[PDB]
Amino acid sequence: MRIPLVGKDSIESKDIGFTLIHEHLRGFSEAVRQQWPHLYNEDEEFRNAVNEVKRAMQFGVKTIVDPTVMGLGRDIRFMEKVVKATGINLVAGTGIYIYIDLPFYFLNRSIDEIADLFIHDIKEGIQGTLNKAGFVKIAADEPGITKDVEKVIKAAAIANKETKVPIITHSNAHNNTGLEQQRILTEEGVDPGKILIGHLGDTDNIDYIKKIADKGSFIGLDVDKRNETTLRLIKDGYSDKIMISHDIDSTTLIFEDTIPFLKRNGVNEEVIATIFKENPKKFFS
Amino acid sequence: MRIPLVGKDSIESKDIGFTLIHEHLRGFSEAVRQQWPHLYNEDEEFRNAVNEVKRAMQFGVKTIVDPTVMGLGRDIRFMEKVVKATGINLVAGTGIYIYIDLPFYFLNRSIDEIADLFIHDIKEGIQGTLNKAGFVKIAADEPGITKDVEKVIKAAAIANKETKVPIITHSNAHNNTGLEQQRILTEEGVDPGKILIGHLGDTDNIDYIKKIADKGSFIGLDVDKRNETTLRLIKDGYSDKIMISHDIDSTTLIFEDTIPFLKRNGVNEEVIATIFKENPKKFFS
Ligand SMILES: [Co+2]
Ligand SMILES: [Co+2]
Ligand SMILES: [Fe+3]
Ligand SMILES: [Fe+3]
Repeated sequence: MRIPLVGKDSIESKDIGFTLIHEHLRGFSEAVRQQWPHLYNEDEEFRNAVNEVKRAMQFGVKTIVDPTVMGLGRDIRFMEKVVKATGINLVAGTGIYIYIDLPFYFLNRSIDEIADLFIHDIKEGIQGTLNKAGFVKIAADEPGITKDVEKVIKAAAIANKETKVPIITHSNAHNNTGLEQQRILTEEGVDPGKILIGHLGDTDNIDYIKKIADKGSFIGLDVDKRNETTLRLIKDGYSDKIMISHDIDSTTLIFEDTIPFLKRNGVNEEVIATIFKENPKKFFS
Repeated sequence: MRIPLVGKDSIESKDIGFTLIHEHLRGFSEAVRQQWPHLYNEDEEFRNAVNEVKRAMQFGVKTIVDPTVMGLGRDIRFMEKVVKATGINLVAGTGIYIYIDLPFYFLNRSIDEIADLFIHDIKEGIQGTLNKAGFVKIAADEPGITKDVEKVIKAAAIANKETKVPIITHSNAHNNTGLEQQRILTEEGVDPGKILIGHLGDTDNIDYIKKIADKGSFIGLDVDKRNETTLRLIKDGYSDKIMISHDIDSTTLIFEDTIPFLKRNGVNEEVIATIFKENPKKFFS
């Protein structure tokens, strides 16, 4: 029992099985949903989430990792309801998703105070439940590594040091934020193999992608050009660093498009198993 | 019946009486409160809010204007509870409080779409209740008039044009954001006397303040130096543009400090009546 699951007992990382490493059941701006609820329909969101999870399970998915955190409208009680309706293994996370500055709350607060929020979610539970976080999610984009973005990165490293949970990032595939995320985390003492640098499948600069993977971190490739890059990377022997996902105010695309395209281009079932079973296993090990 | 009140029938602006034009019952970051509720105690916030309203009522306050909006954690149901417990006249508002960029929701959305949210709150009601907004609140600070800040300003003007409700702003007293807010609103066709440029009491550059007032807008002076500026402005004949308030993650300061200090420096009760009764009356007229 190493990985916490929403609405279930924890499981050993070795029993995670076929895993979708980056799927959002739902996403929204906390402030907009609180202030203008007329814009949203939770019943439709629920139905859509249940349907997508069921579709994934029909293709043999055992575990889904949902990296929705602050900024994207994480709601543990919604997640519970989805689990009860499907029986899926669902890993929730903690963290903060920002591109520029932190909410006003964080004005004049230390990196340690931010880290304590993450550790609270990991050790005590999320949003007043006993459902605990199994990873930390962070982001950077076009604005680059700002002061507040760097605070969040360093907070994530502190959380990892204390709890050992892995770190997932969102980066911009065109401005080296991904490489900077990796460097800052590793300088703080994070094991590179406990980092997934995501949203890279958007670039064709395979050298940039290979550089990240070479430094020991997983690369998130989350169409023909995207599949082309994916295949390119596979044939170059980067299967064991590749993690594929689909990633608001589908899941079948992997099974209806990506994997079919791969297999009819050589890649066997041992490669598919590596990307979807072995890679997640190591990440959470 | 022109001004909407939380939990009550609307009233004529002439019956507003002694008004505190800018008091926050409660404030918080929506995203932080949703994601880490352990940080907050709503029961303590409620008790504190009730106590402050009761203190104000003991000094003869009849109406309180609470400009908490998106970004600051507006909660109409909390506001209702306070009204039920005190019997205060409470004016709620709509709008958006940002310094740099808007939530992700607003990516690729028009000024008209933003305006429609404000108009929804004014015409239909707030957060799924029949409690309607009686003004629009906007902000700018150190970053100045950004692209998204300007969007919100122009949305506020559209709302005012359609519904006639007045506009309250937060500005930085040291970078001319207040003057720019006023200019942009007036160019869009907003009557200058339907604008309150706030958070000016922080500067001693009385010429800057006088410039705003001269252009026909109310000036929000929201200690000795602050009172000094206030007195300075009063003796220069700017009483009829002055609005005073106290303005998170007291109300008596006005009655225990400011007003006492004023009166023992000449200003009579007709000036006090102008600032706290006549100025609000015109603003909402
Ligand atoms: Co992302
Ligand atoms: Co303000
Ligand atoms: Fe994502
Ligand atoms: Fe305020």
